[PDB]
Amino acid sequence: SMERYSHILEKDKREIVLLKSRPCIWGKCSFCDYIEDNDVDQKENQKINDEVLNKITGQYGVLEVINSGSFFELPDETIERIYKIIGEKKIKRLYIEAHYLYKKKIKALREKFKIEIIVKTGIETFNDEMRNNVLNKNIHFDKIEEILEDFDSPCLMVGIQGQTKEMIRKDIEILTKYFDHGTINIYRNNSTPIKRDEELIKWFDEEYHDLKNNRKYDYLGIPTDFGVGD
Ligand SMILES: C[S@@+](CC[C@H](N)C(=O)[O-])C[C@H]1O[C@@H](n2cnc3c(N)ncnc32)[C@H](O)[C@@H]1O
Ligand SMILES: Nc1nc(=O)c2c(CN[C@H]3C=C[C@H](O)[C@H]3O)c[nH]c2[nH]1
Ligand code: SF4
Repeated sequence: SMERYSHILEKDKREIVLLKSRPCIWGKCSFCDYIEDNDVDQKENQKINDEVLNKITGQYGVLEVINSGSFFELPDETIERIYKIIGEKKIKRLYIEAHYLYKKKIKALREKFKIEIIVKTGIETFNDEMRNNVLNKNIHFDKIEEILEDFDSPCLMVGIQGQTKEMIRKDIEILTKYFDHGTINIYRNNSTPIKRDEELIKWFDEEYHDLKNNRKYDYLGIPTDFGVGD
């Protein structure tokens, strides 16, 4: 079965859980097959999720919740249990993920949970045409500062056919200038038709080696590097 509970042991050490949610409200990104873990039956998702949530201890004071979609697609009972656990285990910082289409719901979530929330979002690349015409993310912003109104931490994807060195260089320039957290995901081939560019990945691995050790940004050479998921 799938690993759903682990610890992140570098940089901002924390517990992480990979939970089940109803279908991603977008669900059409050309490269994504994590949504295979979605399920329409929220009562079964809640039962599965509750066994994972029992493992949270708050031992680092920091927790990350991911769920192959956005936080808001979790069962209502899962969300309210996470809220309970935050208070009971004295957790002071929570990471969640939400697609940009949920931007306007973030403020109310922050006000409900009260603690520091780091909201991650799957920008993938700041290049508009690659993001929306190739990766089909449906993420539209006019200025970088618009993202920062509600999101804290862009997930970036590196190493996809159709990218260029210039495109990747600009993404890292933007990440490092504007954002206080972020995630660098080296692309992994999967069941979708979107494929790794091995030459770009080789180049990035050597040219941006100093990124691996940058305290602000999590770096995943393989998607399983947090210890959850297949
Ligand atoms: C649940 S999504 C992000 C949250 C939200 N649904 C969104 O898209 O904005 C998880 C992230 O994993 C990364 N990812 C997906 N497929 C990948 C792959 N094949 N290789 C590397 N990273 C991948 C992407 O950066 C994606 O944003
Ligand atoms: N279904 C499924 N969901 C996943 O999230 C996943 C992962 C790790 N994805 C994480 C890595 C960086 C992002 O923060 C986060 O989305 C590996 N295998 C998986 N399978
Ligand atoms: S990358 Fe995010 S928005 Fe796109 S299908 Fe996957 S979980 Fe849904």
